[PDB]
Amino acid sequence: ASTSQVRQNYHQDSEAAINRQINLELYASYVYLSMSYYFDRDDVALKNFAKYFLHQSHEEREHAEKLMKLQNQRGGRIFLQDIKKPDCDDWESGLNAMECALHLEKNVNQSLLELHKLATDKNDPHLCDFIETHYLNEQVKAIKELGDHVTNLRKMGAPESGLAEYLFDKHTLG
Amino acid sequence: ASTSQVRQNYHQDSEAAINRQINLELYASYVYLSMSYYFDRDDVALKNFAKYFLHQSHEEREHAEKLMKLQNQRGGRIFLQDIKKPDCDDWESGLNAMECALHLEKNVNQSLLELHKLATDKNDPHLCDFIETHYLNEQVKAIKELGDHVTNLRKMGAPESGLAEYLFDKHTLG
Amino acid sequence: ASTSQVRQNYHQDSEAAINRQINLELYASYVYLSMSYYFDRDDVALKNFAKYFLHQSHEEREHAEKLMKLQNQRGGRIFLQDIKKPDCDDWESGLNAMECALHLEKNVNQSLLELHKLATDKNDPHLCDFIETHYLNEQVKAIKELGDHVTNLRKMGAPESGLAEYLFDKHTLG
Amino acid sequence: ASTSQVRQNYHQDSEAAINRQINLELYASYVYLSMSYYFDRDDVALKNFAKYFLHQSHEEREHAEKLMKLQNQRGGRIFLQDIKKPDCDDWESGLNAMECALHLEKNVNQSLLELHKLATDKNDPHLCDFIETHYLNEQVKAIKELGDHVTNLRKMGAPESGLAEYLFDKHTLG
Amino acid sequence: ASTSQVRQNYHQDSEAAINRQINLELYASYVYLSMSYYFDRDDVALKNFAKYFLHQSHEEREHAEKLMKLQNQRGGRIFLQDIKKPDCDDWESGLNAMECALHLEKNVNQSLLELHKLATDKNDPHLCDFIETHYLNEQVKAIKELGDHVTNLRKMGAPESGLAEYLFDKHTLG
Amino acid sequence: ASTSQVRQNYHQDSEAAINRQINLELYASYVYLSMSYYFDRDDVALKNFAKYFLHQSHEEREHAEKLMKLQNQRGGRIFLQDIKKPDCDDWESGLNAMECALHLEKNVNQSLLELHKLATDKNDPHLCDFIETHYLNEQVKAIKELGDHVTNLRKMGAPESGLAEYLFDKHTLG
Ligand SMILES: [Cl-]
Ligand SMILES: [Cl-]
Ligand SMILES: [Cl-]
Ligand SMILES: [Cl-]
Ligand SMILES: [Cl-]
Ligand SMILES: [Cl-]
Ligand SMILES: [Cl-]
Ligand SMILES: [Cl-]
Ligand SMILES: [Cl-]
Ligand SMILES: [Cl-]
Ligand SMILES: [Cl-]
Ligand SMILES: [Cl-]
Ligand SMILES: [Cl-]
Ligand SMILES: [Cl-]
Ligand SMILES: [Cl-]
Ligand SMILES: [Cl-]
Ligand SMILES: [Cl-]
Ligand SMILES: [Cl-]
Ligand SMILES: [Cl-]
Ligand SMILES: [Cl-]
Ligand SMILES: [Cl-]
Ligand SMILES: [Cl-]
Ligand SMILES: [Cl-]
Ligand SMILES: [Cl-]
Ligand SMILES: [Cl-]
Ligand SMILES: [Cl-]
Ligand SMILES: [Cl-]
Ligand SMILES: [Cl-]
Ligand SMILES: [Cl-]
Ligand SMILES: [Cl-]
Ligand SMILES: [Cl-]
Ligand SMILES: [Cl-]
Ligand SMILES: [Cl-]
Ligand SMILES: [Cl-]
Ligand SMILES: [Cl-]
Ligand SMILES: [Cl-]
Ligand SMILES: [Cl-]
Ligand SMILES: [Cl-]
Ligand SMILES: [Cl-]
Ligand SMILES: [Cl-]
Ligand SMILES: [Cl-]
Ligand SMILES: [Cl-]
Ligand SMILES: [Cl-]
Ligand SMILES: [Cl-]
Ligand SMILES: [Cl-]
Ligand SMILES: [Cl-]
Ligand SMILES: [Cl-]
Ligand SMILES: [Cl-]
Ligand SMILES: [Cl-]
Ligand SMILES: [Cl-]
Ligand SMILES: [Fe+3]
Ligand SMILES: [Fe+3]
Ligand SMILES: [Fe+3]
Ligand SMILES: [Fe+3]
Ligand SMILES: [Fe+3]
Ligand SMILES: [Fe+3]
Ligand SMILES: [Mg+2]
Ligand SMILES: [Mg+2]
Ligand SMILES: [Mg+2]
Ligand SMILES: [Mg+2]
Ligand SMILES: [Mg+2]
Ligand SMILES: [Mg+2]
Ligand SMILES: [Mg+2]
Ligand SMILES: [Mg+2]
Ligand SMILES: [Mg+2]
Ligand SMILES: [Mg+2]
Ligand SMILES: [Mg+2]
Ligand SMILES: [Mg+2]
Ligand SMILES: [Mg+2]
Ligand SMILES: [Mg+2]
Ligand SMILES: [Mg+2]
Ligand SMILES: [Mg+2]
Ligand SMILES: [Mg+2]
Ligand SMILES: [Mg+2]
Ligand SMILES: [Mg+2]
Ligand SMILES: [Mg+2]
Ligand SMILES: [Mg+2]
Ligand SMILES: [Mg+2]
Ligand SMILES: [Mg+2]
Ligand SMILES: [Mg+2]
Ligand SMILES: [Mg+2]
Ligand SMILES: [Mg+2]
Ligand SMILES: [Mg+2]
Ligand SMILES: [Mg+2]
Ligand SMILES: [Mg+2]
Ligand SMILES: [Mg+2]
Ligand SMILES: [Mg+2]
Ligand SMILES: [Mg+2]
Ligand SMILES: [Mg+2]
Ligand SMILES: [Mg+2]
Ligand SMILES: [Mg+2]
Ligand SMILES: [Mg+2]
Ligand SMILES: [Mg+2]
Ligand SMILES: [Mg+2]
Ligand SMILES: [Mg+2]
Ligand SMILES: [Mg+2]
Ligand SMILES: [Mg+2]
Ligand SMILES: [Mg+2]
Ligand SMILES: [Mg+2]
Ligand SMILES: [Mg+2]
Ligand SMILES: [Mg+2]
Ligand SMILES: [Mg+2]
Ligand SMILES: [Mg+2]
Ligand SMILES: [Mg+2]
Ligand SMILES: [Mg+2]
Ligand SMILES: [Mg+2]
Ligand SMILES: [Mg+2]
Ligand SMILES: [Mg+2]
Repeated sequence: ASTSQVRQNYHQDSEAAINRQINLELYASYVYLSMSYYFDRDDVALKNFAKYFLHQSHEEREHAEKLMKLQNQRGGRIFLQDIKKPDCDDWESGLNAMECALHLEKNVNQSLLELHKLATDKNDPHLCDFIETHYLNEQVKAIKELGDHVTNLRKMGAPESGLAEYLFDKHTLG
Repeated sequence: ASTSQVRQNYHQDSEAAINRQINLELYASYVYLSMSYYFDRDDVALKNFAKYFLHQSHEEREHAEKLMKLQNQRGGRIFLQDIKKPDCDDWESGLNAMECALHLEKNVNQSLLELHKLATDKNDPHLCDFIETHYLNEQVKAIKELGDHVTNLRKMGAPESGLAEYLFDKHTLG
Repeated sequence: ASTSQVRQNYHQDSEAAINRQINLELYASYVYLSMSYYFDRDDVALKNFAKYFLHQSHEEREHAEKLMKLQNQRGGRIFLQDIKKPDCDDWESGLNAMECALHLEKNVNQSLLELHKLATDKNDPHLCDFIETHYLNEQVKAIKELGDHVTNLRKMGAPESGLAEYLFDKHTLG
Repeated sequence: ASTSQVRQNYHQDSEAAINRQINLELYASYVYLSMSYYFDRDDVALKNFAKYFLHQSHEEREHAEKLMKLQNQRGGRIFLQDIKKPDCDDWESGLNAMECALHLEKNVNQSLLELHKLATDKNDPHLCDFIETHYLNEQVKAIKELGDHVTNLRKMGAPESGLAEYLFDKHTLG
Repeated sequence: ASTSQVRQNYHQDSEAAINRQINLELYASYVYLSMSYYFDRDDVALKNFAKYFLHQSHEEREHAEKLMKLQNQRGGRIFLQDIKKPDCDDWESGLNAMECALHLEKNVNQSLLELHKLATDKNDPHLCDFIETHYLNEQVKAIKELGDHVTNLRKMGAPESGLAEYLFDKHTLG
Repeated sequence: ASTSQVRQNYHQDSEAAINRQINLELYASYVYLSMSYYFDRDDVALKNFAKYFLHQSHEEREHAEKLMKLQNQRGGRIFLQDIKKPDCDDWESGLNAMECALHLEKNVNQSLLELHKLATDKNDPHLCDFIETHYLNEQVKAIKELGDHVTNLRKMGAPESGLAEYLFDKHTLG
């Protein structure tokens, strides 16, 4: 029950919001793992889509680990929950997967912006700086990259053009 | 519905048993992630326990990825489920965590032995060879290592001796 | 007539089944040699299809040589038969050749699975291990690769699109 | 039916004679493969005889591939036939195998000389030059080498002397 | 009395069969040590026979050590017995020693095949894989090598020809 | 029956005493092999004790081989006997194993001193020099090292202190 010897200026609500964000990052890791192996199917067979999303999956696990480290640095206590299976429809196509990833990374961003508003409301400048330094620009860059990919696939003629997704796989993802 | 162009000698029951094993490997990854950050707490502070279990966590993710690759190689279809939160009590001590890891790795082994018995019953020698080559000896070595660690911690006087867990952290895990 | 000084636990039926497999591997070598030089024709002119199938042809010769080595290791006697000319229709297109190779590599796999069932029935664990180690996963990987190639050529618009086969030749086979 | 865009000065009879030579080179490859694994038997056990004939086997496959390349260069169409199993008696001894190889390489030479006489009769100087450059001196050197080997084995006391074949294996073939 | 914390799917009969195999491997080590120093006698004086059998002796000790490691990995308990002195007649000649080694390595193989049949009967796929991976192909290669050596010594004129054994010592064993 | 051409000043009693010493060195090798794998058990788990005694085991085999070489150098005839299984009680602890090794190495020394007294009585200065050069100081150093190890384990609180044996394993044996 009694207080961590390190804890200072770290609100219980911030502690709980960090636990929720840990779960969301692990969920995002799981979504990208599912998307990766869709592209490894013999009836999809886009190997650079598969490698792109597997790298994105490993990056989300790193994002979760850094928040776990933060929770202990500040003297909070990690509380884990089930990692839900990916909730998105049939992956369908390279374009549809990229659109689902864009939606995922905007939802993660909205969670981080809510977390920053809480840390601001609780006058926790260390936590605000942590979120800004390690998360907010990463999300802005991830969202911009996924928007660019969606735009190129649309302009090339995906998802009806299997030639489009094949050539995008080689020239952008390769 | 209709059959993968690659599928040959791969029973629906084997396909489903591989999906169950994927989930178990992801669960084991999650248990070791939880155990790792327990040792990173300021009131536990055993950094080489933390690094040992984080490495074990990354190895279980690799184990899951290789089964996902196998499912697609054989023309089965990956089906994911929720990854349950770790089910073990309060982690308590270095000795208790090592005993929980031993129990986890014996349960994983029992699942793999059931999977091998199914593959044998369905006359699937490729799947039997896959399990033998990539999983069964890894489990035997993991179980032996964890037994050795439990034995040393017990002999040194854990968990009552905090000096025991400290010196094990430096000399065996360091 | 009298028995090889090395022979032990090696059934006459296994000896004969190995001779049949030697012939099948040499036949597969011959099919891929024919397919390779089809793509070297001035009215087909896909040089990386030609190199891919010539490499596959040399690999099948290696597969045959290793079974010849096994026959002598176990004290059986090699018996050769005619290598039949390739039995497949006009090669027609890059897609049709890839579909014929997929069919060839699944027929070779079925022969190896029958050979493994015989070795299992005759309690020959050395022969079972030989087939598992050197043949079964090679076939699974070959079949998965050819399925992936067929899928990409179909999605790109082959065989009606000569642009599809040209670009596949450069980006996947090159 | 209609004519290759590359074809010039290439008679239908030359085209057919090249297809026959392709088959003969593949047959020679097969004879030397059989001879090689005879020397790998546990009751023959002459490892450098085995390696010598396996190298000769790979060289005949190269000889066949170069004629396949020539057929396409000139705008003819490859037509394959069954590769007959080796027609020679029991291999018996190192000396007998070397005498069978000498007979094989003289029969191949006679085929090439007939092919050159046809190319001369059809005023095809490119084909005459191809045969001279890549085949005729290779055959003369192969025949001379095999004659030398037969002579040494005879002088040493083969095939009655197993010591002769053993020492030839180490000093000439090693 | 009570059970090893590591033991899983490891039958008491398999445990005892592994102890018997340990003894057999140490016995084989001892036979080859005796054979080695026979060839080091001043009235035999074949130094490369001596080095060949001493290497074979050290390899059998490694074979025994790996089974001791396996027994502990699986949570069985090593039980040692006397290592009997070599049971073979006067070593007599290089040919006779090679024939005794062939007989030794076929008896070791038969023991391993019985051990594999037991592990199969007890549904122990880890133990089956261990025997296949580390022992069965090693025995097949050892038996084939010794058959080849016996064949060459016989063909050269051993054991009546001391020149045969001398030249085999230099060219095959050197 | 008749005399080795090399034999000079080598008494039949010395020849027999060397055969007895060969057996004792092989016995010592076997004792240390048993002790090594005791420390590899999952319920003992002292890896540097295991490596120390395995090295000691390989050194005793070298000691036996050098005496076998000596027997042939002097024109005696090696006569082997069964290698008895280790005769020591349950190994129990690191301290008890070290005390058993001290007792083993003093018994080996006493045998060598008896062998030297015989060689002195038979006026065999070559054999006296061989024993002095290759055995007597090795035994003195081995006995002193084992006494030092026993002393440290006793002073640290073994065998009741499992922490003592653990820390000795890392700092002296590591
Ligand atoms: Cl606070
Ligand atoms: Cl608070
Ligand atoms: Cl939960
Ligand atoms: Cl829900
Ligand atoms: Cl603030
Ligand atoms: Cl950034
Ligand atoms: Cl930026
Ligand atoms: Cl950007
Ligand atoms: Cl199927
Ligand atoms: Cl099914
Ligand atoms: Cl679910
Ligand atoms: Cl539940
Ligand atoms: Cl099976
Ligand atoms: Cl392994
Ligand atoms: Cl291992
Ligand atoms: Cl281990
Ligand atoms: Cl048999
Ligand atoms: Cl039979
Ligand atoms: Cl035939
Ligand atoms: Cl037919
Ligand atoms: Cl079997
Ligand atoms: Cl493989
Ligand atoms: Cl693989
Ligand atoms: Cl693959
Ligand atoms: Cl023309
Ligand atoms: Cl014409
Ligand atoms: Cl035909
Ligand atoms: Cl015919
Ligand atoms: Cl002309
Ligand atoms: Cl030339
Ligand atoms: Cl020349
Ligand atoms: Cl010449
Ligand atoms: Cl058990
Ligand atoms: Cl039992
Ligand atoms: Cl006994
Ligand atoms: Cl007895
Ligand atoms: Cl089994
Ligand atoms: Cl092997
Ligand atoms: Cl092999
Ligand atoms: Cl071999
Ligand atoms: Cl010579
Ligand atoms: Cl004397
Ligand atoms: Cl005397
Ligand atoms: Cl005895
Ligand atoms: Cl007794
Ligand atoms: Cl003296
Ligand atoms: Cl010394
Ligand atoms: Cl000294
Ligand atoms: Cl000293
Ligand atoms: Cl210390
Ligand atoms: Fe993230
Ligand atoms: Fe795992
Ligand atoms: Fe093949
Ligand atoms: Fe040729
Ligand atoms: Fe062995
Ligand atoms: Fe010694
Ligand atoms: Mg959430
Ligand atoms: Mg990302
Ligand atoms: Mg709290
Ligand atoms: Mg749900
Ligand atoms: Mg979506
Ligand atoms: Mg800032
Ligand atoms: Mg920044
Ligand atoms: Mg960062
Ligand atoms: Mg930045
Ligand atoms: Mg489950
Ligand atoms: Mg592990
Ligand atoms: Mg299905
Ligand atoms: Mg729950
Ligand atoms: Mg637990
Ligand atoms: Mg098996
Ligand atoms: Mg295997
Ligand atoms: Mg293995
Ligand atoms: Mg592995
Ligand atoms: Mg292994
Ligand atoms: Mg057939
Ligand atoms: Mg292939
Ligand atoms: Mg037969
Ligand atoms: Mg026909
Ligand atoms: Mg076809
Ligand atoms: Mg394998
Ligand atoms: Mg291979
Ligand atoms: Mg493999
Ligand atoms: Mg012909
Ligand atoms: Mg040649
Ligand atoms: Mg025509
Ligand atoms: Mg015929
Ligand atoms: Mg002939
Ligand atoms: Mg020239
Ligand atoms: Mg040339
Ligand atoms: Mg020339
Ligand atoms: Mg026995
Ligand atoms: Mg050996
Ligand atoms: Mg017991
Ligand atoms: Mg006896
Ligand atoms: Mg014998
Ligand atoms: Mg192997
Ligand atoms: Mg090995
Ligand atoms: Mg092997
Ligand atoms: Mg004695
Ligand atoms: Mg020593
Ligand atoms: Mg005597
Ligand atoms: Mg006794
Ligand atoms: Mg004792
Ligand atoms: Mg003196
Ligand atoms: Mg000295
Ligand atoms: Mg020395
Ligand atoms: Mg000295």
